[PDB]
Amino acid sequence: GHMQTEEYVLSPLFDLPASKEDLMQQLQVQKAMLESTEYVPGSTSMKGIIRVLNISFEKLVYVRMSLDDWQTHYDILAEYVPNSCDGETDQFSFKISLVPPYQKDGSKVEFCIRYETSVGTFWSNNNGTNYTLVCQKKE
Repeated sequence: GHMQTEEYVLSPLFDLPASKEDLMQQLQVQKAMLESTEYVPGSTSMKGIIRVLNISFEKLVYVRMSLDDWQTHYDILAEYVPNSCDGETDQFSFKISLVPPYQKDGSKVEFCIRYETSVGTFWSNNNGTNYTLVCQKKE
């Protein structure tokens, strides 16, 4: 959680696991959350890694985005990173649509994770500042 790198990174205005403590404290509520966002070098997309808390083998990690008020959602079924789960938490990744190095006007994209498990559907949804990314590079 919290990939800080001096390179092309998206400008986020939401909550991300800053420390393992902060991670755990939020992960008891909203079990499925994003770790960080990374651009794809040479590809018109961005990839994010979502960390979910293994509470159910039958787990679903759906990434839904909207640049809209949420009248629409692409539903991306995230791809589980093989063997990432070490008993407690799993890691999934997904690719998103185009980003800043290709279109940097503040395109917008708010995504949320729908974690459907045997023990409930955990929505990773926040104060509005969900996974709100403003399509612009760091520097």
